[PDB]
Amino acid sequence: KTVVVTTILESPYVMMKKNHEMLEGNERYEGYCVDLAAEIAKHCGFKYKLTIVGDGKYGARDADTKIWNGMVGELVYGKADIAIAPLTITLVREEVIDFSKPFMSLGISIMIKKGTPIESAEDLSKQTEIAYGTLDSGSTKEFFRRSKIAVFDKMWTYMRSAEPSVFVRTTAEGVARVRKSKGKYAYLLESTMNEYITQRKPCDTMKVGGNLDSKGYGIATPKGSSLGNAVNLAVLKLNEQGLLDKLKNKWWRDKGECG
Ligand SMILES: N[C@@H](CCC(=O)O)C(=O)O
Repeated sequence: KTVVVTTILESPYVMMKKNHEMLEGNERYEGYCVDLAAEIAKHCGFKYKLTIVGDGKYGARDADTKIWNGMVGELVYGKADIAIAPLTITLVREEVIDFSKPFMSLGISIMIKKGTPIESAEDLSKQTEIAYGTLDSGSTKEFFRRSKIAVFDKMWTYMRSAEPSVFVRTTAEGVARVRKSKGKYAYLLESTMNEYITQRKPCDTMKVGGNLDSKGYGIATPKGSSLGNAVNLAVLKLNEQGLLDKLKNKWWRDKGECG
């Protein structure tokens, strides 16, 4: 049986190939997670179909309906068999789906337009001229919502209250806002995405400050699925064999364009 893989368009994990409208099936896509999916499938002995998550989201539980959206929802409601994506391992997700051990480490970070007078989350929290926000329906937003650390709680209070919204639907939208705002908007995003984007033209953004936390992305399967065990062992093997580092350097180091 062909395994349905849910994933998300998020550079450099999964990207549409150039001129993709002429292409079909898995051949439409490239990136770190496209390469990782082929390795996991080989190691686990399955054929698979990559499917971009219908709503474009990572996955959160709606506070009002208690329904999961995003890739998490596609696993919970049976629409996909596995998620191979930069999906953060979190407590609320682990309650409803399973995760492999991490395939990549990360933490929350800050992107600014070059020259913006901000060095830290504390700097953001103590002023109002520069607006800032996060992605909807992901783990960064939930981090701020739940934090009891004074600086991050002050940031949450500001973000949830801002009108019009400072939250964006896609990472690309957040980055576009950093640029369009001439640096009057800063963006809170994971260090992995920040490190890729800041090294691609136009070379006008930068990462500032230390990471705010330390966590990992995992391969997710529906709770109790027969694939979970083999997928976890495959992640560990690929790490130990050096393959995850090679893919990281293919999609980050080797893609740099900013000198
Ligand atoms: N990796 C995050 C999405 C990106 C973010 O929230 O900054 C997640 O799994 O929700």
